[PDB]
Amino acid sequence: SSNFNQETVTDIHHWTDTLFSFRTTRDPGFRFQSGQFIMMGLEVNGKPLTRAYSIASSLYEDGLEFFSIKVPNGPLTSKLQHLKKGDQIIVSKKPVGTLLYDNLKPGKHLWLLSTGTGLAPFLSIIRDLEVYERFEKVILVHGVRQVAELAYTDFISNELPQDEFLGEMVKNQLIYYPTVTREPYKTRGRLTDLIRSGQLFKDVGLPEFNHEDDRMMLCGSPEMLAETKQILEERGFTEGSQSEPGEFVIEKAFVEK
Ligand SMILES: Cc1cc2nc3c(=O)[nH]c(=O)nc-3n(C[C@H](O)[C@H](O)[C@H](O)COP(=O)(O)OP(=O)(O)OC[C@H]3O[C@@H](n4cnc5c(N)ncnc54)[C@H](O)[C@@H]3O)c2cc1C
Repeated sequence: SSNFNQETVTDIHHWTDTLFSFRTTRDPGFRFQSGQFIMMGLEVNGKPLTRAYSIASSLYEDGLEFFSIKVPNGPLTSKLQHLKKGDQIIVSKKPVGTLLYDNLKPGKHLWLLSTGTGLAPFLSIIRDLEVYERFEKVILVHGVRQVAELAYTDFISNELPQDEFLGEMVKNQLIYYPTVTREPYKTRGRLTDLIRSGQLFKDVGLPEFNHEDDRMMLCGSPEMLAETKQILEERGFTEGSQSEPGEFVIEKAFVEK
């Protein structure tokens, strides 16, 4: 420790028995780029117990936010799930990751394709002025299994458009496309199935992906990332990196341990 900032919990919200969000203080020195992750967790017997977490908060916010799984036997989240306001967490000081605008070639459309907690980095990006300066449209796809897992659905649809700074850009440029596999909902099925049938493009009112206009960031389950990568690679889209801008970038929302 002392390669960590101590932050205090300010707010906690449980979406379901497996998903919760919380907000903390943010150190004055803590700088990041929208889409980056850090190591977050708890001081346990005077040593760090930390996991990779996407920063879900805006870089414009005087606070941090995390959108977290709750795993009953998971070493970190078995404890993290019981957090209360005024509890302390630790956050590493060196943000990293691939979900960055400069890893993509300039374009017209940015598709943020997520499952489950993979929404987290995109909650930072849709609350960044810079994404709306760079992209005419931002399409946020969030795929989940149950309606109650659509964390932030009322925030994104109703509260974000009234944001005093970003409200008008979100109204004009953000298209939010939630989908639910295992419960009745206006939009059903896996985002991979919705690309393959063309229903994604019909429903959001934009053309089929093309090499000129469309860029993607992928953050989701190992199955969704493998299937969506193959879809995009076989259509002739290239994976970006710091060393060579591309049309799409990938980050694991988690690893099957
Ligand atoms: C780059 C990166 C970014 C990440 N960002 C986040 C984030 O923003 N929010 C988040 O909750 N986790 C995130 N994770 C996963 C995270 O690092 C931990 O795995 C998670 O905190 C649970 O840790 P644990 O010690 O309780 O259980 P672990 O021992 O890490 O995992 C136990 C099992 O739970 C499942 N699991 C773990 N994380 C998830 C998850 N997010 N969704 C579904 N199943 C999961 C897997 O089946 C895993 O095999 C990220 C991982 C990576 C590699």
